[PDB]
Amino acid sequence: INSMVEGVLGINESRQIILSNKMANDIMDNIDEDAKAFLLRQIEDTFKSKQTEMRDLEMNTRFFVVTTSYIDKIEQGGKSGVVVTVRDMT
Amino acid sequence: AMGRDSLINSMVEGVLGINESRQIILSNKMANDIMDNIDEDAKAFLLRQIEDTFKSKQTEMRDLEMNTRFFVVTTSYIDKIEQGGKSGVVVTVRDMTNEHNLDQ
Repeated sequence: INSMVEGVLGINESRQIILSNKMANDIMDNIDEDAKAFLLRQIEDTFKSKQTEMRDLEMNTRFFVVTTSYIDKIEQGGKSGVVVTVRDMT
Repeated sequence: AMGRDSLINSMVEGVLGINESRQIILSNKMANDIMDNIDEDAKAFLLRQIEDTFKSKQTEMRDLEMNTRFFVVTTSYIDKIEQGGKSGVVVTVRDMTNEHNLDQ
């Protein structure tokens, strides 16, 4: 876990997390409710747009670039979803 | 006319999920397109980056040319990518040729 590791989450149509790495777990435990709501909004937009959304989530003293991409194809445990990647730019 | 999306340039990254068995367990259409059109050397470079990520267990970023276009590939390690317990790598591929304006 470093600012050089990206946070990754996979989320299915049911809004269940079906995969995550340590860095995503860490990011989620260390961000506030406003940032979480911003993230949720971006995820919801990606389900709708069905394309890639890329947004800055500027914190106080921290700066993340959040990418969310729509996935139509999942082997087991999902039909569709969104893959979230979070890069700490600071 | 003007609509809700007039100011949006519709961008798409390629996404692949790969388990311990080196099987693709998830993908989007753009990644499918990449894979259907990829040369053998580019495929080996992609595979190599994935292999390096299984080893490093952190995020790798590399430039990859495919059919003259400039891609940036990011690969990140996932300790448990599926419910059965396999680790994996999430691959995201960004088209930088599309980012640029040289085709105008």
